Amino acid sequence: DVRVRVLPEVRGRLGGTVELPCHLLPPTTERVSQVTWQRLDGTVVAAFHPSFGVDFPNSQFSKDRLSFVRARPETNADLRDATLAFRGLRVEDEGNYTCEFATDPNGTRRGVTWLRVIAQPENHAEAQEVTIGPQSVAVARCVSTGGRPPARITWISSLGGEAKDTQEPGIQAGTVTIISRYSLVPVGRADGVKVTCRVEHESFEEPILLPVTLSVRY
Ligand SMILES: *[C@@H]1O[C@H](CO[C@@H]2O[C@@H](C)[C@@H](O)[C@@H](O)[C@@H]2O)[C@@H](O[C@@H]2O[C@H](CO)[C@@H](O)[C@H](O)[C@H]2NC(C)=O)[C@H](O)[C@H]1NC(C)=O
Repeated sequence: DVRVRVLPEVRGRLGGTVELPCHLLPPTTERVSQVTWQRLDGTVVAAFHPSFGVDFPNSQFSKDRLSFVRARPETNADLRDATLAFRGLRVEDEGNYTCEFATDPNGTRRGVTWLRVIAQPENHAEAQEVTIGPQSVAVARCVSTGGRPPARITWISSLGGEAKDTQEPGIQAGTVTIISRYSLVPVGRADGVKVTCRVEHESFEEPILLPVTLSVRY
């Protein structure tokens, strides 16, 4: 809608807090019958009712966790801002939230914010010592654990290796782990060659560079 003002997407650290803005642009004279926030699955999260007052009907999104960012509404105008604050974000607070204003007698208007919960992963790379030999094996590995969304691992290498990585879910629901094994058939002129594991993830401004010096044996 035009009459309702929201952010198309919002981002908050897992366990952290977010504000979902919402306002009724056209500063008209028409009363706000009520305001309500619904997830797209149809779960009403928070609402200000006509004469009843402010409400938070679902168990999972209790009053202890959600609240309207502007809580002392004098007169209708005071209603034009339905900005909602989440504290203690869980993965399940993820969603497409619809901010809807009911106006009298018809009809209602509404905006949609995508609420995304982000989890910063833990990353590390180590070298695997290997003996020279005809089969390719993993000479180096990098692990990006507990990231949301999944991190992206690439490698910077002067050797002619294939990085083949695999994904498992992390210990935390919502989060995923990437294990990247860099393989090339261990030659000898690998030894001491600095190779970088590069992890990209939303929670970092720039890719993370993890240096590794390769070993080879005998
Ligand atoms: C949250 O919504 C965004 C935006 O998408 C709109 O409404 C959705 C319900 C759906 O109908 C989309 O087609 C609409 O664009 C979603 O972002 C899209 O995600 C889809 C997978 O459903 C993906 O293929 C598209 O590339 C995304 N669209 C755009 C324009 O980037 C997102 O998936 C929704 N998230 C959740 C958890 O529901």
